[PDB]
Amino acid sequence: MTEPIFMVGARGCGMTTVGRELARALGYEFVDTDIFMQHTSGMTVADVVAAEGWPGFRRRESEALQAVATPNRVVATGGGMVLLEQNRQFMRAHGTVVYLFAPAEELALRLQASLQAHQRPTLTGRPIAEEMEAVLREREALYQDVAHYVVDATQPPAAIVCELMQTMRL
Ligand SMILES: [Cl-]
Repeated sequence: MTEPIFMVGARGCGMTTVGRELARALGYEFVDTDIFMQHTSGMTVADVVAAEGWPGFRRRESEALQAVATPNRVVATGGGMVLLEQNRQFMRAHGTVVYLFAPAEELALRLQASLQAHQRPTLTGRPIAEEMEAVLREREALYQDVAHYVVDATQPPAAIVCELMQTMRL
């Protein structure tokens, strides 16, 4: 029982807290592809895309996934890791995938909270909201497609780990 465990979902849904705790209960080491990328490709998307394009950003992400995926590890992934099929296929072939689920409506509400004081209706408000929800829902369908297991990540982290330990049988 030694395969890495991949955590997928949006960031801000307790991947770090759940990941570390889970690692602690199994004697595994916790790692995070986004930190790996900051360390090896720098702190900005802008520098990588300017130098190597979106395809070179995706390549560095895919290499980070493959580099940290060794036995006895719980791997947190970037919110966009599931966007390319090759990453989804890699994850399923090399270990167990847990989706920390948060409804696309809640993610939209989190974006609003961080960016706008409230929400008075405006002519352009719903259309733009609608576009952002469509993109959130397309990504959600890919989180679901790659997952072996899905846990409600709108629960506190301790309740998630316990359900995963039951769900995955530990
Ligand atoms: Cl994200």
